This record gives sequence, C-alpha cells and structure tokens, in this order.
Amino acid sequence: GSIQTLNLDITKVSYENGAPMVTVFATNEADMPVIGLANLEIKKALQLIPEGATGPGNSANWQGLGSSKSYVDNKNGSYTFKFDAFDSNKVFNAQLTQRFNVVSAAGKLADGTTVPVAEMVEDFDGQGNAPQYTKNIVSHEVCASCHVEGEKIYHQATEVETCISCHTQEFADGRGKPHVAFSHLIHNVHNANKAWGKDNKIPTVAQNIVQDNCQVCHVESDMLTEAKNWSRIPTMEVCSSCHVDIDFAAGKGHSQQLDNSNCIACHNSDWTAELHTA
Ligand code: HEC
Ligand code: HEC
Ligand code: HEC
Ligand code: HEC
Ligand code: HEC
Ligand SMILES: [Mg+2]
Repeated sequence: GSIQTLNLDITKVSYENGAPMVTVFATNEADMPVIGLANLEIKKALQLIPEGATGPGNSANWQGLGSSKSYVDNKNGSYTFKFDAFDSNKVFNAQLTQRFNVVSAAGKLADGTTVPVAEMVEDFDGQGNAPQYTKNIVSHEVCASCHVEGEKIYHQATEVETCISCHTQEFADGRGKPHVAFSHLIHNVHNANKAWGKDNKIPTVAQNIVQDNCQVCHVESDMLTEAKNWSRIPTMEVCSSCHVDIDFAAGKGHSQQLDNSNCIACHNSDWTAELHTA
C-alpha cells in the first residue's frame, strides 16, 4: 500500500497549563484517517509581531516560541501535541496571532504503507480561534512552477511556509546574518546582483528565468490578504536584497535613512508596482 497525499489539518488549539495543546488530524487523498504516524512534529511554534511594533515602517515578523515532537496518537486519525518547553524566552503574548508549522517526515507505517512528506502552517488568535491579522504574502503554489513538488528546495523542507517559519528576521539577526531572513534570501537567490551561500554562487540561471518579475511569486489571492506587501511595505532589509549597492546608513547611492520610518512616504505602492512591472 502507499499514500499519494498526506493532508494535515489542525482541528483544535487549546491553552491550558498555559502552553498550547494542539490536535492534528491526518488523512490520505481519499479523506481516510491515517493512524500510526511516527514522525509528526510541530516544527515551529511562532507568534506574529505586527507591522510597526519593532519600529516605524517595519514589517510584521515571526517570533519563536519553541517546537514539539511530543504527541499522543489518538488512534482515529488525530494526534495531540504537548510542549515540554514552550516559550522558553517568556515572550508569549495572547494578543498576537499564533502560528503552528506541522510536518510529517516521509516514511512508512507499522504495516509497511509508505507515507509521503507533509507540511502545513495554520494561524490562530491567542486563544485558538480565528486569527485577527496575518502575514500571508506568498503561498507554495508559485514555487511549484519552477521547483519539483514534494522534493526539498535547497534543504530542510518542501513548502515555502515551512521555510518562512524558520528563516525569520529574529533568526537571521540573532546569527549576525540579516541576509538569511526569508524575505531577503528569496530575492537574493534569484537575483544576480549579489552572490549567496557557502559557494558564493552568482544566480545567473535563476536571473535569466525569473528576470526580477515580481508577479511570478507575488500574486493576488483571497487566501493571501497581505499579497500586496511586495509594493506596500518597502524596507531596507528587503529592498536591499537586489538593490545591493545602496548604503542607507552612510548615504551612499541614496539619501541616508537610519530606519524604515519614511520609505513609504516616497516609495508609494503604485510607483513601486509600476516601475518593477514590464
Ligand atoms: C521560475 C519562474 C521560478 C519561481 C517561481 C521560483 N524559483 Fe526558485 N529558482 C529558480 C531557478 C531557475 C533557480 C536556479 C536553480 C539553479 O540551479 O541555479 C532557483 C533557485 C532557488 C533557490 C536556490 C537553489 C540553488 O541555486 O541551488 C531557492 C532556495 C529557491 N529557488 C526557492 C524558491 C521558492 C521558495 C519559491 C517560491 C516562493 C521559488 N524559488 C520560485 C526558478 C524559480
Ligand atoms: C530551520 C528549521 C530551517 C528551515 C525549515 C529551513 N532552513 Fe534554510 N537555513 C537554515 C539554517 C540554520 C541556515 C544557515 C544560515 C547561516 O547561518 O548561514 C539556512 C540556510 C539557507 C540558505 C543559504 C542562505 C545564505 O547563505 O545566504 C538557503 C538558500 C536556505 N536556507 C533556503 C531554505 C529554503 C528554500 C527552505 C524551505 C524549503 C529552508 N531554507 C528551510 C535553517 C532552515
Ligand atoms: C519568488 C522567486 C519571488 C519573486 C520573483 C519576488 N518575491 Fe518578493 N517575496 C517573496 C517571498 C517568498 C517573500 C516572503 C514572504 C513572507 O511571508 O515572509 C517576499 C517578500 C517581499 C517583500 C516583503 C514584504 C513585507 O511585508 O516585509 C517585499 C517588499 C517584496 N517581496 C518585494 C518584491 C519585489 C518588488 C519583487 C520584484 C522586483 C519581488 N518581491 C519578487 C518571493 C519573491
Ligand atoms: C529584485 C527581485 C528586486 C527587489 C526585491 C526590488 N527591486 Fe527595485 N528594481 C529592480 C530591477 C531589476 C530594477 C530596474 C528596472 C528597470 O526598468 O531598469 C529596479 C528598479 C527600482 C527603482 C528605479 C531605480 C532607477 O534606476 O531609476 C526603484 C526606485 C526601486 N527599484 C525600488 C525598490 C524598492 C523600494 C524595493 C523594496 C520594496 C525594491 N526596489 C525591491 C529589482 C528589485
Ligand atoms: C523620498 C524623500 C525618499 C525616501 C524617504 C526614500 N527614498 Fe528610496 N529613492 C527615492 C528616489 C527619488 C529614488 C531614485 C528613483 C530613481 O528614479 O532613480 C530612490 C531610490 C531607491 C531605490 C533604487 C536604488 C537603486 O538601486 O537605484 C531603492 C531600493 C530605494 N530607494 C529604497 C528606499 C527604502 C527601503 C527607503 C526607506 C529606508 C527609501 N528608499 C527612502 C526617494 C526616497
Ligand atoms: Mg543575489
């Protein structure tokens, strides 16, 4: 036997003991329960710092609250996670949107059934109900135009939301490498103005296919309410991924900007959208 698609749905989030308890339901392509998953995990628990809160003009960004591999198989298709060490930095804030990134590793069930990789994110408010605000800009579908589905893109994972959940601005800044925040990295790896990674790769191949065409990734969707952030939210952290010759701090290539407080006053969405579009 072999499962074609593994679907993961979060069916309940409850905060008791403070820490969240999260129930996941696993189904196959025929919507039948999948029991016995041995490699299910909450790869990341996050919360969403809203636009502005880290400073003026700044992007919303994801703050880390931990992860969990500790769960009970409820033997009907559902699995319930607990956290042994939730929010170790003690920043949990029930006012913020909360996200869980759930993944199941490819493998096999007790009876030898093969099961593929699965990944998802879902967002909630601070008590497990619907989220009041989101940062939904891009979804995986666009990457599947040019990257084989179900296979890792570069490393770690197969879907863009998983990448975004680990490659946070906090993660990048904590390691001393702002360029590894996903909103920087993704433009960098497809744009030839600057090399990337351990082999100092110049992305000529990506450049010639993507051609800085924002609309191959940034598309309108009812499911993605922040899709217009690509033109609405100019920051030095992101815009510099391709505009690599500006030094905002020293005023080289541009007037000095010591933060993102005023970018949008000049770089209005209409202008940014129009000038970057063929
Ligand atoms: C075609 C229009 C593309 C879309 C949409 C996306 N990517 Fe892409 N990517 C593309 C090419 C032609 C290449 C270069 C491959 C090469 O071997 O040189 C890439 C590269 C990446 C990489 C770097 C991998 C590498 O150079 O080793 C990553 C990490 C990457 N792409 C991720 C990615 C994601 C997450 C996308 C959706 C948001 C996405 N790409 C779209 C072509 C295209
Ligand atoms: C944490 C759980 C990760 C997930 C999920 C993904 N990545 Fe990752 N990535 C991670 C680390 C710790 C590092 C090293 C960063 C450093 O200190 O150097 C990386 C690195 C990359 C890179 C290289 C970036 C650069 O050097 O400029 C790329 C291109 C990259 N990661 C891409 C990527 C993609 C597309 C992901 C989803 C498919 C992905 N990463 C997930 C940690 C994690
Ligand atoms: C896929 C290869 C992409 C192309 C081409 C472009 N963008 Fe992009 N961008 C993409 C991703 C995966 C993300 C991260 C989304 C997340 O949730 O973190 C982004 C992000 C931006 C942002 C940041 C918005 C914010 O709220 O801070 C901006 C301003 C942005 N992208 C602009 C941009 C422009 C102008 C492009 C064409 C010149 C462009 N993007 C291409 C993926 C890709
Ligand atoms: C790579 C995917 C890019 C990202 C991310 C951003 N921009 Fe960009 N920009 C890009 C290209 C290829 C070009 C040249 C287009 C052309 O027709 O020559 C541009 C150009 C600009 C300009 C005009 C500059 C000029 O030389 O007259 C501006 C003002 C500009 N871009 C702004 C901008 C901002 C504010 C961004 C973050 C939201 C941003 N760019 C991202 C490629 C890329
Ligand atoms: C009005 C006082 C501005 C403020 C505040 C910011 N920018 Fe700007 N920027 C402005 C102009 C008039 C231009 C030149 C446009 C042209 O046609 O050449 C720019 C240029 C940029 C570019 C393009 C740089 C390049 O490679 O040519 C980018 C990416 C850019 N600006 C981004 C940006 C950001 C992120 C800001 C806040 C930190 C910002 N600018 C402030 C006008 C003004
Ligand atoms: Mg680059």
